Amino acid sequence: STHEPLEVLKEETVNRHRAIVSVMAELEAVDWYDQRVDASTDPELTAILAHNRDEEKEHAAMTLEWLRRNDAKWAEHLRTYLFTEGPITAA
Amino acid sequence: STHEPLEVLKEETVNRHRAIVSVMAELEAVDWYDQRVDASTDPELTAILAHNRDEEKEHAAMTLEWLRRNDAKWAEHLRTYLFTEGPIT
Amino acid sequence: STHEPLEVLKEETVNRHRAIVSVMAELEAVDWYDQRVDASTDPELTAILAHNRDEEKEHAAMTLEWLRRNDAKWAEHLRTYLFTEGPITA
Amino acid sequence: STHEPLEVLKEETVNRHRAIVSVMAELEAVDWYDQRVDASTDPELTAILAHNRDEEKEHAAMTLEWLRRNDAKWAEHLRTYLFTEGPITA
Amino acid sequence: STHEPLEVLKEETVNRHRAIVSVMAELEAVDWYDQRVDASTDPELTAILAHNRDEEKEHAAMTLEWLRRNDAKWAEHLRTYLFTEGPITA
Amino acid sequence: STHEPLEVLKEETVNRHRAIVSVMAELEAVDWYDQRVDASTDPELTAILAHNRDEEKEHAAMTLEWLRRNDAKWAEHLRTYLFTEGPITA
Amino acid sequence: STHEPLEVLKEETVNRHRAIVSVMAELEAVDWYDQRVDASTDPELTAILAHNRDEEKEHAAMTLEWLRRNDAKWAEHLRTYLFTEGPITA
Amino acid sequence: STHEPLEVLKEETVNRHRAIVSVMAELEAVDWYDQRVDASTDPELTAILAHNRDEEKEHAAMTLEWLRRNDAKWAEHLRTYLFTEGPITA
Amino acid sequence: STHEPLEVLKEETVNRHRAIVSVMAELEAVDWYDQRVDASTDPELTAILAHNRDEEKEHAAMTLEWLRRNDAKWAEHLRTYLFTEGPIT
Amino acid sequence: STHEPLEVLKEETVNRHRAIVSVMAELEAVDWYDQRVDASTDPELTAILAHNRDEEKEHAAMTLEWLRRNDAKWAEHLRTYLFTEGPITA
Ligand SMILES: [Ca+2]
Ligand SMILES: [Ca+2]
Ligand SMILES: [Ca+2]
Ligand SMILES: [Ca+2]
Ligand SMILES: [Ca+2]
Ligand SMILES: [Ca+2]
Ligand SMILES: [Ca+2]
Ligand SMILES: [Ca+2]
Ligand SMILES: [Ca+2]
Ligand SMILES: [Ca+2]
Ligand SMILES: [Ca+2]
Ligand SMILES: [Ca+2]
Ligand SMILES: [Ca+2]
Ligand SMILES: [Ca+2]
Ligand SMILES: [Ca+2]
Ligand SMILES: [Ca+2]
Ligand SMILES: [Fe+3]
Ligand SMILES: [Fe+3]
Ligand SMILES: [Fe+3]
Ligand SMILES: [Fe+3]
Ligand SMILES: [Fe+3]
Ligand SMILES: [Fe+3]
Ligand SMILES: [Fe+3]
Ligand SMILES: [Fe+3]
Ligand SMILES: [Fe+3]
Ligand SMILES: [Fe+3]
Repeated sequence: STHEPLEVLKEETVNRHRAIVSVMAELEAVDWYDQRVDASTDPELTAILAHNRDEEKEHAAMTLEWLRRNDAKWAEHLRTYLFTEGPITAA
Repeated sequence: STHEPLEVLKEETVNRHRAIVSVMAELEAVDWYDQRVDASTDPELTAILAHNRDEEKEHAAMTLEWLRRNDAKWAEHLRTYLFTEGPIT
Repeated sequence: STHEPLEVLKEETVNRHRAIVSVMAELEAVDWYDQRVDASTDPELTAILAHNRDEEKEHAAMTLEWLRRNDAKWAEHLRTYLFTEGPITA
Repeated sequence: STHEPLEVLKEETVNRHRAIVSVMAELEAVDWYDQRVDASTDPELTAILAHNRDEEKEHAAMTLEWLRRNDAKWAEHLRTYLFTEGPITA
Repeated sequence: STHEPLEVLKEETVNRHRAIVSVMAELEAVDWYDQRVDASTDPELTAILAHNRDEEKEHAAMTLEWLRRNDAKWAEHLRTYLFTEGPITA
Repeated sequence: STHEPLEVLKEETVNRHRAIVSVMAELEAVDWYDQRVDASTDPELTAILAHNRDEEKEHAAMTLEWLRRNDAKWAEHLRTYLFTEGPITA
Repeated sequence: STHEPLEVLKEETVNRHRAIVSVMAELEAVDWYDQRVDASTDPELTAILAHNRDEEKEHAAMTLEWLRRNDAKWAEHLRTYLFTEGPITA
Repeated sequence: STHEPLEVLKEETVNRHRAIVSVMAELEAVDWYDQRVDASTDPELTAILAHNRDEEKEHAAMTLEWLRRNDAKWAEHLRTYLFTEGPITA
Repeated sequence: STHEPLEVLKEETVNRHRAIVSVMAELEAVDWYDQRVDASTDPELTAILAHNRDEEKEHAAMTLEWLRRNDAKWAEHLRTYLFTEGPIT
Repeated sequence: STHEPLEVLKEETVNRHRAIVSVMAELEAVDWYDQRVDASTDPELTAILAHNRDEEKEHAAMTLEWLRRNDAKWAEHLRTYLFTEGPITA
């Protein structure tokens, strides 16, 4: 899964790698589920797809908080922009 | 890009799609840069890789805040866990 | 998403496609998380990886139940083997 | 194959990996076959595609039962939702 | 699924396409199942993988027979080499 | 080219793997060439694509016969269905 | 299979595309077969893999000649370097 | 991530590899963002995408300058063509 | 080849897309050839790979100059860092 | 990069592999560039893509000449069809 040899990577880099690729997978699942919710023609399936989708967001949030706690610049940048008002590009 | 045909997708769903794949690319870039920072044996290159890495986190944070503002459940779950103390689970 | 053009596909076929690819993604997520649980050396991350893992199984079970209800042979074959005692190849 | 090196993976995790990726391929085969059944314009081929399709479901059911027997939460979540009536999300 | 636009492809070509990619998926399934049979450390799983493996070969054989019946050169070349003795490259 | 480590695979399993992926590549070439034969608007190129196409079938037939000679169930299933009449699903 | 829409591509460009992707597939087949010839531990299979490999080169040579005849710069550059004496980089 | 085994690659080659794939990822991000800027129908999102897009260009420029300083032919060819006027092919 | 439908993209954006993926392909070729130059055990082939490698850089520079002339921020950021002395950061 | 372990491949085989995948990359660049030449609406860019394209053909011809000199069947088959007048399939 790593693009550099594991011998040269420090473990904390590998642990953040494990968390990052997890967040990526969760984000992808949210998008895919959301698209299928719009396109589904069976309401019973749409309810399940929507249920799972929203839990993928929870999975991502938990993993992102870990990243914030284990990376100073994740914490800096997330504090600047998350839960803000006014233009995001100027915060 | 989209799995489903866009004719059946709502405009907001496609905009959230554009934001989600953006955050995914940022996360992927952060990971790659951090790995190359560890393996690079040229400090001047490492300085550039590290600089870019930390700005991808800014790009991800900006886009993620937009998702929070345009999706109620992103807002719900991010509020539960972000900037918290104690066991994440 | 689909291999054949949507013009020739039954809607029910496309809905089962949506359910199947979901189960595929859920199973893949279970596998990935479980491997990272074994390899992770940060206990707080392992707890998150393990927690998500087991909820992916819940997502798979729910989506799979829908397939069972909307495809007769999924229902027949799942009933033959699920929650059984003897050897499975029997 | 695996996303983590096999030295750090537990014996059981790799066996469940082999079972999981098998079910994924079976599910993928069901979907592909079913789409080609809708689009095929040769009835004898359609019969073959449909015949194989339904046996892929049997292959998946067999492997999934093994997962249930070798993973506690697969057993819990599958028992909760499989062979039920009423709203699945409930 | 196809790759030239279907408007210029003949219906028979697309049906053979549906048959060919099916045989490809069966062959791929045979190979992987066989490898997991060798590597599996759980006897109950090994039986399931091997059972499915040999049925994938059956699925492939059926589709190949269809190809033989619907393509003159498949019929010619398969008759030359299948069920023979002596060096195959002869 | 294998999920599983080569140390745990039997020699015949790895050799059959080499044959199987070859047949897959040959089958893929047949389908693509045939599609390009239908779509090509240059007859001399079409002649080349068709010539190559039909030789890929020979390559596939030769390799498949080897699988028949080195795998009992490939041999069992192929005689059941190859060079038959009536419904293929029987 | 083309990266730009077929409406804006000239007929000659799509035919050269069909030839080029064919030569690529043939080249890939030559490389894979040659590697399996080195690794194969079954001489009868090795004979087949070697036979097919060398005919892929013929398929490639035929398709390249067509490219040379239908592209001025393929003809110019191939004439410069093919069947020459001395350092190729000159 | 490298195509050749790392033991035979020079340290400088691997460092240039790290810089090159980074520039590739930056360029890819610029292209993706620019397309989403045109298609986005949400002004607040478009502002973020465009902001990030233009900073990806800065990341590429810095890494590209490093390549120029650590590769003689990058320096030569970048010297000839960047910040010029008139036909680039001259 | 594009992610968004071409109907909604500005053609100038599509032309820049054509330029970007070309440079990406050129960069990928430079890296691969350079790795094969280090690993090749045939000197005459190594000469060809090395020759091709250095011309891929020429191809990249030409296409990169076109991007600079047709994108304001390419021109701005390339003016800042190209042909400079001192720490790139 | 290789399909088989480097431990089992002959040095001559691996070098031919390096040339083959190089020719493949050049051909792919020719095809993509030629398509972008047809679709481009900016003449200054069209000039660059066309220029690069034609040099990729040169890069490919040079590498193919190396293959001709270091592989007997490439030389045999290329001599048969290259620089010929008359039906290629004859
Ligand atoms: Ca939960
Ligand atoms: Ca990417
Ligand atoms: Ca280090
Ligand atoms: Ca995936
Ligand atoms: Ca739940
Ligand atoms: Ca697959
Ligand atoms: Ca059966
Ligand atoms: Ca049967
Ligand atoms: Ca022959
Ligand atoms: Ca050889
Ligand atoms: Ca021949
Ligand atoms: Ca002509
Ligand atoms: Ca900055
Ligand atoms: Ca030259
Ligand atoms: Ca030149
Ligand atoms: Ca002559
Ligand atoms: Fe999840
Ligand atoms: Fe970024
Ligand atoms: Fe999930
Ligand atoms: Fe199966
Ligand atoms: Fe099957
Ligand atoms: Fe072949
Ligand atoms: Fe061929
Ligand atoms: Fe960046
Ligand atoms: Fe080039
Ligand atoms: Fe080139």
